[PDB]
This record gives sequence, structure tokens and C-alpha cells, in this order.
Amino acid sequence: GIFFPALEQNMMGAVLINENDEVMFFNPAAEKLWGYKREEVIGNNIDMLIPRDLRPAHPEYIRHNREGGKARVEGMSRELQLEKKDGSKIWTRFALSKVSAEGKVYYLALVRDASVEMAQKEQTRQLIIAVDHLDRPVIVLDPERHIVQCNRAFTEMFGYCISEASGMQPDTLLNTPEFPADNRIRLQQLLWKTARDQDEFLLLTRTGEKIWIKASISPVYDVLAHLQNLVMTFSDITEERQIRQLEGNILAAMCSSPPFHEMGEIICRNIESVLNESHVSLFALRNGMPIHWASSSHGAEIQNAQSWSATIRQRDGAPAGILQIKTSSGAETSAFIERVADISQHMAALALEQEKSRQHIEQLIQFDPMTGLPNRNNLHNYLDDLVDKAVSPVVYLIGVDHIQDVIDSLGYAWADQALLEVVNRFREKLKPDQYLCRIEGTQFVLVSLENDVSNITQIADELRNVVSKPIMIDDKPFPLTLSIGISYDLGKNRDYLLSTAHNAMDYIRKNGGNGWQFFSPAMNEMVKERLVLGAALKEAISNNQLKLVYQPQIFAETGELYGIEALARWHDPLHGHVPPSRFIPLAEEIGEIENIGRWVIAEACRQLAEWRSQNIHIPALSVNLSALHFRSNQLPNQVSDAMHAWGIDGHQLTVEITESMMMEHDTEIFKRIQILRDMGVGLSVDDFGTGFSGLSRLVSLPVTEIKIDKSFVDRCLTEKRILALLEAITSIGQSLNLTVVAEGVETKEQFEMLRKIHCRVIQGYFFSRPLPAEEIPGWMSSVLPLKI
Amino acid sequence: GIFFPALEQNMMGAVLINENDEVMFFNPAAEKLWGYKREEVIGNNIDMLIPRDLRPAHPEYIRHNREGGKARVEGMSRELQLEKKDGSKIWTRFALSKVSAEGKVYYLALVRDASVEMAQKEQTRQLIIAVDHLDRPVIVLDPERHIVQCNRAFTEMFGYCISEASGMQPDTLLNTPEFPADNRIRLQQLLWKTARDQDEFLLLTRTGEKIWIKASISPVYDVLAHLQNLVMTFSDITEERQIRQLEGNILAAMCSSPPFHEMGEIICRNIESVLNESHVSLFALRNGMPIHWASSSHGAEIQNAQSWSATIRQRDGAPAGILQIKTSSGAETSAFIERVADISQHMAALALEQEKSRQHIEQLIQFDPMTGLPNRNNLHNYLDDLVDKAVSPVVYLIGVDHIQDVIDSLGYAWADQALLEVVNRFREKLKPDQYLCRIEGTQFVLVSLENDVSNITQIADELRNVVSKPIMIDDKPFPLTLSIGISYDLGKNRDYLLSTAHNAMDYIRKNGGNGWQFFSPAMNEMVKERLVLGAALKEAISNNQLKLVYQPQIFAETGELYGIEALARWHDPLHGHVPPSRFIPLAEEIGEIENIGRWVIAEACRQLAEWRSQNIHIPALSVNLSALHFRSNQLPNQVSDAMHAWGIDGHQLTVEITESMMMEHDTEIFKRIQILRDMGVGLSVDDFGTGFSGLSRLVSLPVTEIKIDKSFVDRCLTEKRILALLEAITSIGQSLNLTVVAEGVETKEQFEMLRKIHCRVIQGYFFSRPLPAEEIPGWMSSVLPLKI
Ligand SMILES: Nc1nc2c(ncn2[C@@H]2O[C@@H]3COP(=O)(O)O[C@H]4[C@@H](O)[C@H](n5cnc6c(=O)[nH]c(N)nc65)O[C@@H]4COP(=O)(O)O[C@H]3[C@H]2O)c(=O)[nH]1
Ligand SMILES: Nc1nc2c(ncn2[C@@H]2O[C@@H]3COP(=O)(O)O[C@H]4[C@@H](O)[C@H](n5cnc6c(=O)[nH]c(N)nc65)O[C@@H]4COP(=O)(O)O[C@H]3[C@H]2O)c(=O)[nH]1
Ligand code: HEM
Ligand code: HEM
Ligand SMILES: [Mg+2]
Ligand SMILES: [Mg+2]
Ligand SMILES: [Mg+2]
Ligand SMILES: [Mg+2]
Repeated sequence: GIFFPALEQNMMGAVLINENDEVMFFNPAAEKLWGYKREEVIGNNIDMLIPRDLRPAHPEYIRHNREGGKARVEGMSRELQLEKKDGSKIWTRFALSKVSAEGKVYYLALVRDASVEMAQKEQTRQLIIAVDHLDRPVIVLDPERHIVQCNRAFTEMFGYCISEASGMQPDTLLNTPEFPADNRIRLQQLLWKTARDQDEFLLLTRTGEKIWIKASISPVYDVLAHLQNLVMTFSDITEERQIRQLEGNILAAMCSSPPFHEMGEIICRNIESVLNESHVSLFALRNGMPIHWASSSHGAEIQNAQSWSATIRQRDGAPAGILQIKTSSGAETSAFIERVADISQHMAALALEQEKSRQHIEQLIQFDPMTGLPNRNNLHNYLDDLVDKAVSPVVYLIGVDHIQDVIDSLGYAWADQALLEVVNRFREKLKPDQYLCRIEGTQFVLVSLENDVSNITQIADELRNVVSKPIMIDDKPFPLTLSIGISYDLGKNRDYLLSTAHNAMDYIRKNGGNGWQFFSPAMNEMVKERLVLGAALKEAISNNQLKLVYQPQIFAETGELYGIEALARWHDPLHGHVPPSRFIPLAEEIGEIENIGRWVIAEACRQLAEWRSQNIHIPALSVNLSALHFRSNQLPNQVSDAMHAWGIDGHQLTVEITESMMMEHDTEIFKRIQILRDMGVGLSVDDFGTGFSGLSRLVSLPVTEIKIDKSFVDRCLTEKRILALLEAITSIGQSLNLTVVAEGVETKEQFEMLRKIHCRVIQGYFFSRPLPAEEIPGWMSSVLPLKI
Repeated sequence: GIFFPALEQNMMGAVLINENDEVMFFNPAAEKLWGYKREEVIGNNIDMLIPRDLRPAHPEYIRHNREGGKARVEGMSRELQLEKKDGSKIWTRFALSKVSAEGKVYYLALVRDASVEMAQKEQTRQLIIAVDHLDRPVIVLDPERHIVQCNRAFTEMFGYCISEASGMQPDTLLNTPEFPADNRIRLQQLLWKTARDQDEFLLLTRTGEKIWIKASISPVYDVLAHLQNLVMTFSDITEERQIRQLEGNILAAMCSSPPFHEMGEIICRNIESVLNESHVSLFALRNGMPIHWASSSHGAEIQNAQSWSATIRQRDGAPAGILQIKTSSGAETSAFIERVADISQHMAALALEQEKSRQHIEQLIQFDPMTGLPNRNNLHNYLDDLVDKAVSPVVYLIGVDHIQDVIDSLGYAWADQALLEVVNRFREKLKPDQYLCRIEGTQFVLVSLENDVSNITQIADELRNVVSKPIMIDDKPFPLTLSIGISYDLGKNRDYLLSTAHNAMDYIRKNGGNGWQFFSPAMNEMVKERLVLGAALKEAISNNQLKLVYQPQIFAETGELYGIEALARWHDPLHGHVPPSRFIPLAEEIGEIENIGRWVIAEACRQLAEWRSQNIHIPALSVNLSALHFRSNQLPNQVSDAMHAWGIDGHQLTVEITESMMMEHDTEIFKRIQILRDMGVGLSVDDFGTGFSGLSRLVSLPVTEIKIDKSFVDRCLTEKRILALLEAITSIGQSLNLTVVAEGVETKEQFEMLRKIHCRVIQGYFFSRPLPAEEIPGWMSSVLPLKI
């Protein structure tokens, strides 16, 4: 056989043993491997070749193999040890084989050195223990994006294992939530990115827990620039997303520049948001002495409380503030709390330094950013000037209410806009003599010089009605209210006035706000008296318990009744007799003047119908109307109704207007007068108007009568210069056919002294006091004519 | 023989070839490996076994081995590729030998399965990677303390490769500095410690500079509980401190609210400071397209450019920007680049969010959180509404300069206080119709409705005059200046108006500020001409070159001269004849009214003496005076000087006053009139008054004449109603001894129609034109009496 020397010189050392477990064949390669020679090996039991430990065990191993047979079993190639000539031990690769010839059974084992193979195995083990040491999960993927390798950190974080995850897609392996933010497409795009990339996803463990993980994919190529593998690393980011949220919230709040206390509160609550069940405190340095900035706690005692005290450093490096974090027993890692404190101190240094600079400047600042109004120091100086000038002012303290709603709904950048809108509305209505300033927060101070209750209440009502309509910001309505406190006293300092106004405003706010009040209950009760009087007047108007008293007018020469003027009168069961000089202006303030006008016109016309039933001529009847009455485009409707419902057509009715009405210039009012004048009813002007040119226009807008006021008539006795007034007034009387009326005559000498100027008619107490309608007919039939 | 069946039963495939390269031995193991049949194999050439692609190359190796002698070496045993009958490719293990038999050349080959070999090698390859990708330096130590495995992170961090660090001690590798001494003791105790341990050390690198290292050592035992290997991990301290400082600095930068490009720049320089010799670029995605955001100041390039790219996202999957960071290879470490890039992305996201929020807010803000004034949006809305209403407004653009000195001296807060003071000064003067707004910076816009040139000049002068008093801040003066551009055009839009106003303001500011001008050259020319005329008027008044003219006043009945009136006329060589209706209002605006008053009174008395030198009776003289003249407390001084210097005692002189003079109510003015009247000089009132009652009050301020306006006379015959005015006005004439003067008669019919009303005197063209003074004596002796 030509194969004898071939297997003799083959690379693998070949050892052949016969039935007797003795070596019969042996070759030079095995000589080199073991150390002994052919003459030293041939004819000896395999026991000498076996290492010493297995010496007894090897024979029964061979015997068991012989007994079993197993249809000529040859074993499997593996790795084993040798004992050399000097006793050294080496790793070798064995392949055994069983031979059966001539009924007997022989064996041969082929051996190669395995130093490289065992070095590889040691490298494998050391590399595995290097992988499974740090808790940063890494996995490897083939070109087809199938996971092929894992580690203990990954299997512990996600529950899976290499056996249940080998050779399958990573998206299919990792179950994602049901479209929370469309993260499925993001995960596929990160898997399919061809360059180094990273992303953040939301995943659930094998059990299922809401965990966010940051994944990073990197490609690794081969020598010839082909894709070889993709490695994906993961890291849990749950502890860092919350810190990102904290820094975002603090940054957003600080960009709006909130006040110091509320900024501290925001920081504290945001720290608590990331530290579950903790307590946080903030202190500032005031000349080295710590003071309390803000805090937030539930008050519950924290047993075994870990306490940390972080120090805030300014730009130069000096300490400025102290932040105390107290946490439960082992709630969170110390590095977490250290990081939170560091980021918080970095973000709070700016707040502390801006607060310090703000205090330093505001010690002496006499103005105010954010609505540009004056401030407390300016108000103090103004009030001190007023006090030393000895002029007692009226102080209104105004608190704007419901601003916290917009603060919590939109933010400080919009609360400021609401304040600006309110201040602009106030500026749109402030009078020249009023002083407006801002003291603190949502509080403002108005200084006025009106020492009169009727004007003070009007100013307060106007101020409260300023905010009647909602404020539209960012296309969102926001109804705000006002609480006003009013203080006015004589000889009082700034402190007394400010304290009283603050007390009034605080009482209104505590009771519910949306209103105004005085101090000084004695002055407060007058408002209740006025409201009850006005309610009684309105009730009387509605119930028609009002009256008309008629005073005649007489001629100078013939002593004949020129006409009468109807005057409104009122008597209440509770308030007695209310003079018309009192309750007519009261109706102007309320708004019942129109109701008065309709009643008087209807009653006066109806009374003329009653007098016409019997024999009474009554040439004319004068009825007073107010300026606010004539401002409406409804007068001819009711007046025409009066005439044609009782046959009192306008040649008998007469209407007199106030002097101030001609002072005003309204085209619509004048046209209504001209329409009314053309109907037949006359027009009369009291107080002789204002000027000849105006009365010349009153000649253009035709009238019939001119009335000389009582004050002018009374002064005619002494002031001899005003005689030409009546002479000129009467001159226009016959110049263009006007009837002049003398009012308030009281003595005979007055009647004779106005006779020479030729006053057309005379109306006064020298002839008759006003009389109730039930004896108007008696007066006509009794004294007519009179002494002339 | 007995070895051929043994060779057949060898479980490894065995083949043997000769010079002819035929296969003579193909055992069942080889059958199971390849798949070919024994008959198909025996006698064939190697070509039915050689791989197809290596077929062109194999005969070259055949020739090399068959010709070149390699000392009859067996060869090499290694892994190789086999293709199955179907075509699949597997890897097997080959051992080849060269045997010489019968003087010939024979080649022998043994082949295994090697499936597990493939698995082991591929897993080693897959596992060395993801050791090379762990972010921290981990090294595995054998029990006898020799480094066996070092990862890529450690390799690039310290600079000691695997070849240099294989089988040698960690202290000898990372030799620490001799100073201090305790380092060696500490590191030996750490290295030979058997428990998990951590510490800090001062290890040294191949190239130089010190690195402070946190070192951790952990053990790894075996099944039999003996130290099998140990693991050591390293971390750096300077790097983590730098990351913390970077995050803090960028957060502090954001909290101060800088602009977008400034924010990008500060981020860029922070990354530059934390990472040496790098270039950083930022792009922001607008409408899906990137735009440059910030870049390195060093615009050049550095060799060995390694680039890292990050995608800035914003709370969603939508990309928001791109970051590129480039650094030279070998300068720093991959983990440091990872960390800096990640933190930069997470901070730039906040920067982008803040920019977006600020832009959204500013798009809708309607007021100013500073000075409280309206802002550019409100101004735009106002101008748009006015243009839609089709009313052309006058736009003043005001720039306040000399404000940098306040910033340099005191600071930003005091600059804001000065700006507030200026705005308050504007508010204390703006009229109800005008509209004030702040656009930006030290610039404001005023909108007015009056389009008169004189009114605009008055408004501009008033605006410029308010800054004359220096701003008192902290008891320190601070002068400022105003540059005002006036734009006014018909039918133009707000863009054109604002552009023209800004052009004018910039022109003034560049030329030096402290002034105002129109945008229109024609308007500038008009202003220049008016100023030239005013200067000419002042020069003429100073150079006594004015002249007076006298218009006779005649008696209605006797045709005898009642008196004459002096009127001032001005003649200029350049401007010709300027009517008094043109240059008298100009004197009021300038301030020459007083000078005109003295000249007229002094000249009239001097002229009165000249007429009295010869025989002229001249019963009276009427001299016009202005209200502003009478408001000065000096009138009796010069007037009394006039009488006693020419013997012209007030029984002749007469002063006529404007109607508006009696409209005003000043006690000092009224007293001065009474003092003046008591001297003997008469008083005349033109255009009557607001009311005849005022004339009755004026009775206490004795008057002698009343003048009827020309407009009333010119409309007398057309409007028969105004006849009563003259009838009443004359009636007052004999009521209290007054003379009525009719001014402006032109025809005989007008004169006779005023005769029935018995007007006392007549002054008009029907009798005589205003006569120059040289022929007054001739007119007296030639025409009088006119005999009607
Ligand atoms: N000492 C004195 N007084 C005399 C003399 N002759 C008349 N009087 C008084 O002069 C007033 C005339 O009313 P008036 O001047 O229009 O001024 C009226 C008018 O302005 C207002 N008034 C009265 N009735 C009405 C009404 O129905 N409507 C309106 N709108 N105002 C009314 O009330 C004012 C006061 O009315 P009365 O209290 O009735 O006071 C009456 C009357 O009593 C006299 O010789 N001596
Ligand atoms: N067409 C016409 N005009 C007639 C007639 N009768 C008089 N006049 C004009 O009436 C004016 C009289 O001056 P005035 O009414 O006080 O109104 C004067 C006065 O307000 C002002 N003025 C003139 N001289 C002086 C002066 O020395 N001082 C002041 N302060 N104002 C003066 O100039 C105004 C008018 O300028 P004059 O040219 O003086 O206009 C003169 C005169 O020309 C007539 O029948 N027909
Ligand atoms: C340094 C030399 C040797 C070592 C270290 C060694 C070791 C071992 C050991 C530990 C076993 C136990 C079972 C196993 O591991 O599969 C075994 C099995 C066996 N050995 Fe050895 N052996 C050596 C030499 C030989 C030789 C030259 C033969 C020649 C026939 C032989 C015959 C056997 C047989 C027949 C089995 C039975 C395997 C079975 O039944 O599965 N041993 N060997
Ligand atoms: C799948 C089958 C085979 C493969 C992949 C293969 C591959 C190679 C390669 C790459 C070489 C270059 C030298 C080296 O790598 O050591 C080589 C050389 C050689 N091959 Fe093969 N061969 C194959 C089949 C065979 C067979 C069946 C024989 C039978 C004798 C053979 C005999 C030789 C010899 C003698 C050399 C010379 C080695 C030297 O001179 O370094 N080859 N073969
Ligand atoms: Mg009345
Ligand atoms: Mg009256
Ligand atoms: Mg005049
Ligand atoms: Mg005149």
C-alpha cells in the first residue's frame, strides 16, 4: 500500500492501538508531538501515553466502548490535554476513529496542535466577560436588519433573550404604543438610516412598562466598501426627559419676567415635579443674613430625611442664595438630586441678581415700567405737596380683580397686556385735574380735587363702568372687575388717607369685590339715602302720583291773563314735600327725566280738555322741558298724540327751553325744533339766551317769547346799569314781534318801575302764587282784571 | 493491508493525488461533505472539485509546488471554502501534506466539517465589535496582572494600543508621575485588591499631558470559586466637569433672552471652548429648507476634518434643524464628541422653541410693556383705518438722541427712567385729537389731523421745546435732543408716509440732529420764505420804517368829522406791499406785537402834535391794540409818557380792543383797563361780544364807542332779520350814552337804510378812502362838511 508513508508523514499525528490496548503503529509527527521514539513507544500499553489522572479510568472507558459497540461508533472531534516527556501539558485537537478488522477491533486517534484554537477560546471568553460588564445595551444586526447578538444589559432591560430574539426584525421584537405621536415611522426610519444616526422612542418592556429609550445606529463596512453590520446602542432617558421639562418650564417662566416671589414658587413647584415626595426651600442673602424667598411643602414629617444645601454663585463667584432639598429615606439617587440642584442654581442666579439690581434701583426710582405710570414715591411726593399746600384731596384706591384667571390661562406676557389695556382705558377718560398712578401689583391710586358727593359718585361710577366690556386679548374674552375705596378727610396725612382707602378696598374685595365704597360711615349713609330717595321718585313716576301747579301771567296795561306756566310738584308719604329744585336733578342722574316729560305733556293737555268742558278760555300753557329730553328723536310722536287725542292743537300749548340748549349746536335737535315750531306750538327761551348773535340765530329758528330771569329783576332795584339790559331786551320785543316776560315781581314799586320800559307781560308773586287746578277756574272768574 | 479500511473509516474526509492530479481515495466522510459519488470521483481530475472562480489561479500554485522545492514541507492547515453540488458555500478545515512515494510526488488532504468553527469565528468577529463600541474604557486583566484585552475607547483615550499593552503590567503601561509619592502605593493597593474598589488617580499617556482618572476594579471568579479574570473601567473627571459647565453656561445664556443670531453665536463659542480646534455650524429648517443660523468665527479649515451631524428635533418627530461639528482626528475622544453634540442638540431645541414663542407673541402684541404707549402694530392699524376713511394725516417721526451718555454714566435702568420722563412730558402736552405711539428704540410717531402749514410749524416747535429743560436723574442733568420729520401727502399710503418721515428724520440725525423738517422741498421752501419775511418785518420795525394811514369817520346828520382811525401799513422794496391782514398775524407769531404797539402809539401822538402845530382840530384818534399787548403789566408807562411828552391828554386818544379781549376774564387786565379809562382815553369794542350781558359787565369798564362789523353791514339788506340787531344796538346807544359806529359802507342805499335806525356815525368808502397822512389837512378844509 502506497498510503503507508503518506499517513506516516501526514500533518496529523496518528496513533493506532490493537485489541490489547497497546500501541502498534506510530509516526514521526507524533514523535515530535510527544517526545518518545518508535522504539520507545511500540509494543506498550496506551496507559503509558494516557496522562496520570485518567490512568485507571481509561481502561474501563475502552471496555465500555468495546461492550457497547454502537454500530462502530467513532466519537466526535474535540479538544484535550497531553503530558509530554517532561510532563508539560498542551491543548490539542483530537479526532478518534474505531476500526474492526479480522473480527478484532482496533482504534486510531489523529492529533493536531491547538494552541491557536485555545487562544481563540480564551479570547472569546474574555471578550464575553468584557461585553457583560457595563449596563449599556448594545446589539448587532446583519445587512438584512436582523438582530444577531445581545448582552446581559439588554436582556435585563427588555426581558427578551438571544434564544427568543435571534434572526428577527427589531421593530417586530420591540412593541410600540398605539400611535401616541407616530413613533412607528420614526423607528423604521432610524432602522433604515444609512449613516450614523440616533433618535428617541417610547417602548414597553416584555412585561410592559412606559419607558422612553434613546437608540443610536451606526454602520460598519468591510474592506471593499460594502455594508457589513449595524450596531444599535440604547440608553434609558426617563430620568433626563424630566430634567429637560424642568429647564423648559423655568426658561419659559423666566422669559415672561414674573415677580420674584412667584418665580421662586414656580422654581420650587417644578423641582417638586421631578422629586416625588420632597421639600424645597429658597433663601436669599441680605447683607449676609438669610431671608425667605419661597417654599412649598405639605407639612408632613419626613423621617430619615436626606438634607442637601446647594449654594447659588453670582457672576463674580460670591454666594447669593441657598437652596435646601429635603428628601425621603432613599427616594432617589444622590447624583440625580445633585444635578437638579446644579441646574436650578444656574437658572436661579439670574433671578437673584436681577432682583438685587431691581431693589437697588427701585430704592430711588420715581417712575414705573410696565404701564409707565408714576409710582409710590411719586404719589408720596404729590400727596405731601398737596398736604403742605393745605388742599384736602380725594383718594381712590382701585384694585383690579380676576387677573389671576388670565395669569393661569395665558401667562404673564398676557396679564401685562390686560393691565396695559385697563390703564389705556383709564387714560382715555381721565380729566385734566385728575392724577393717576400705580402703587403695587394690580392696585392704582387716583387723586382728585372734587369736594362734592354728587361728583365723587359720578367719578366712581364712570371708573367702574370703564371695565364694563370684556377685554379681548388673543381672540379670547376676559371679564375683569374693579374694587374702589374712597377716602376724603381734612387735615390728614398721606398715611391716614392711604390706610383708609386700603381698608375700604380690602373690605370690598373680601366681601366679593366688583364695586366701590367710602370710608367714614357718616358719609357712606348719604349714598343709601340718595338711592332710597331715587327709588321712591321712580315708584312715584310709575304709579302716577305726581302733580302740576299753575301760575298765571298777567298783562301790563289791560291786566288780562296772558297765560299760565305749569310746574311739577311731588309729595311723598315718607319724605314729605320734595321741592322741584331737588328731585328734577335727581331724575337727571338716574334717567327718569324722559318719563317726567311724557307725564307732564300728557297731563297738561288733558287738564286743558277738562277746563274746556266748562267755560274757560286759558289762552296758553307753558311746559318746561330738559335738554336730555330734546336729544331723542321721539318728541313729535307723543306731543302730536297729545293734541289730537284731546283737541288741544298747538296754538294753545307752549314749550320753553333752557338757555344751555341754545348754547349747544346740534343740527338734528334744531330740525326737530323747527318741525315742532311749524306745528303751531310756540317756543320760549329763559335767561335771555347767551348773546344777541345767538338770539339772532334764535330769530332764524323762530321763537315767540323771551323771559327775563328773577335774579335780573331783583337786582334792577339797586344796579342802575342793568336797566338798559331790560330796555334792550324789550327793544327786540317790538323790533321783530317778540313777547317779553318779567318774572319774580314782588312789590308794587317793582311793577311800576318795569312799566315804563314797556314789559309786555308780568309773572310773579305780586299778582298770584301758583295754584292747584281745582281753583284755577275760581281765580279766573273772581279777579279779572287787576289793578294797573 | 490493514490501514486502507482504517483510512476509509476515518471520520475526516481524505483524498490523495499524484502527478496526474487524479483522486484515488474518496472516503464516505468526503462523500458526506462534497456530495459526489465514489465512481464519479475516482479517476476524475481535480477540476471537478476546484472552485470555479479559483480555477484560473490553481495551476499556477500547482506549478510552484511541483517545481519549487520547499524542503518537502507538508504545507498549512486552515479554513477554506467548499461549494456543494447544489451550489451552496460552506467553510471546512483543510490539512495538506506532501509525501514522496516510489520516487514520485503525492499530495494528501484531510477535511473536516468545521460548522462549529464557522460559528465560533463569526461570533468572535461579531463580538469584538460592540466591545469596540462601548462608550467607556474597559480592560480585562489576567490573574497574574497582565493586560489581555483593551477596548477601542481606552485605546484612543490613552494612546497605548493592544500591541504595546499586550501581556504587560498596568502600572508599567500607565506610569504615573513621581509627584506625589502616594500615587504608586494607592495604585498597587488598588490593582492587587481582591474586592470591588474605586478611586481617583493621575495616570499618564503616551504623548504627554496629565489625565485625572476615576478607576474601578471588579473581580470575575469561576465555577470552582477562584479568581478567573478581573475587569477595570476608567472614567474622566475633567470631561464631566466640562459638560456640566457647558450646560450651565448655555442655560444662563438662554435665560437672559438674547436674539436668535446672538444665541447661536454664544452656543457656537461655548462648544468651541469645550472642544479645542473645532468648527461648528447650525442650520434651521424654515418651510422645510435650511437657513444658516450661526458659525465659527474662525472661518478657515483645519486638516483631517472629522464631522458629526445631529438633527435638532422639537418635542415631536418633525426635524427642526441641523448641527454639524468638525474636529481634527486624534484631538479628542468619540464619547466626548457624543456628549457635547447631544447636549448641544437638547439646548438648541429650547432655543428654537423660545424664538418661535417670542415671534408668535410679538405678532399679536398690541401695546408696549415699556412706557405703556401703543406700538407699531397699533400705529399701522390706525394709519390703515385713516387711509381707508380717506383722510390725509400729518405724520411726525421723532427721534430722541443724546441718550448714550446716560447709559455710559448710570446704566440701562436710568436710561429707561429718562425715556419714561420724556414720554410723560409728551403726554402732558398732546392734544385730544393727536395720537401718540412708540415704534421702536428711541423713536416715536405722532399722528395729527391739522394740515395747515402754520399749525404744523407750531406743533413742531411745541414738540421740540419740551426737551429744553434737562432731564433731572439722581440730581444730575442730562440734555437730550429731538429730530423730527414731517410727512404729509394726499392719497398716499402708510408705507410711503413712514418711509418719507424716516428719510427726513435720518437726514436731520446725520446732519447733526436737534431740529425738524418736512420731507417735501416745496414745503421747506415755503418755510424758508416765511422766515425770510418775518426777519424782514423785524428789521423794518427796528429801523422805524412802518407808516400809518387815517380813514375819516363822519357824523350821520351834520356831516361833520367825528374822528379818524390810524391803520398801519408796511412797504418793502423786495416784497412789495404787504397787507395788514398778512403781516399782523405774522407779528403775533414772532413776538413783535409789543414793538408794533409802542411804535403806533408813539407815532400817532407825534403826528397829533404835528397837526396841532398848525390849525387842525382832530377831535379823536382810534388806535388798534392787541390782546397780547394788553396782557403785559407795562401799558400805562408808555401811554402816560405819550400824553405828557406832547400835550395829547387822553380826551382825544381812543383805543379799540378785539372782541375776544372781553371774552377772556382776567382781573389784572380788567383793572388795567379801568386805570387806563380813568385817564380820559376812550374805549371802543369791535364786533360786539359773545353776549350783551358781557357788555353790561363791560359797563363797569367804561366804553364810549361800539363798532358794527363790515360783514353785518354787507348782509343787512339781504337778511331783514338782522335789522333788529342794529336797531337794538343803537337803542342801547341812547340808553346809556354810547356812540355806535358803522364800519364798511360802500353805497348810498346802504347809508340811507341805516339812517332810520339813527346810526350815530358812519365810516366807509362812501365818504372817504383811508387817506395818506400828507393830505389829511387838505381834506379837512375842502370837503367838510359833506352835507350828506
Ligand atoms: N320767589 C319767587 N319765586 C317765584 C315767583 N314767581 C315764580 N316763582 C318760582 O319760579 C319757578 C318757575 O319755574 P322755572 O323758573 O321754570 O324753574 C323751575 C323748573 O326749572 C323746574 N321744574 C318745575 N316743574 C318742572 C317740570 O314739569 N319739568 C321740568 N323739566 N322742570 C320743571 O323747577 C324749577 C323751580 O320750580 P318751582 O319750585 O315751582 O319755582 C317756580 C315758581 O314757584 C315770585 O314772584 N317769587
Ligand atoms: N373794502 C372796504 N374796507 C373798508 C371800508 N371801511 C373800512 N375798511 C377797512 O377796514 C379796516 C379797518 O381796520 P379794522 O376794522 O380795525 O381791522 C384792521 C385791523 O385788525 C388790522 N390793523 C390795521 N392797522 C393795525 C395796527 O396798527 N395795529 C393792529 N393791531 N392791527 C391793525 O388790519 C385790519 C384790516 O386791515 P386794513 O387794510 O386796515 O382794513 C381797514 C380798512 O381798509 C370800506 O368801506 N370798504
Ligand atoms: C491524552 C490522551 C487522551 C485523553 C486526554 C483522553 C480523554 C478521554 C476522556 C476524558 C474520555 C471520557 C468521555 C469523553 O470525553 O468523550 C474519553 C473517551 C474515550 N476515550 Fe480517551 N483519551 C485519550 C486517549 C485515548 C485514545 C488514544 C483512545 C483510543 C481508542 C481512547 C479511547 C477512548 C474511548 C473509546 C472513549 C469512549 C468515548 C465514548 O464512549 O463516548 N482514549 N477520552
Ligand atoms: C475547495 C477546494 C480547494 C481550495 C479552496 C483550494 C485553495 C487553494 C489556495 C488558495 C491555494 C494557494 C496556496 C495556499 O492557500 O496555501 C492552494 C494551493 C494548493 N492546493 Fe488547493 N484548493 C482546493 C483544492 C485542492 C485539492 C483537492 C488539492 C489536492 C492535492 C489541492 C492541492 C493544492 C496544493 C498542493 C497547493 C500548493 C500550496 C502551496 O504551494 O503553498 N488543492 N489551494
Ligand atoms: Mg321755566
Ligand atoms: Mg329760569
Ligand atoms: Mg379798527
Ligand atoms: Mg372793525
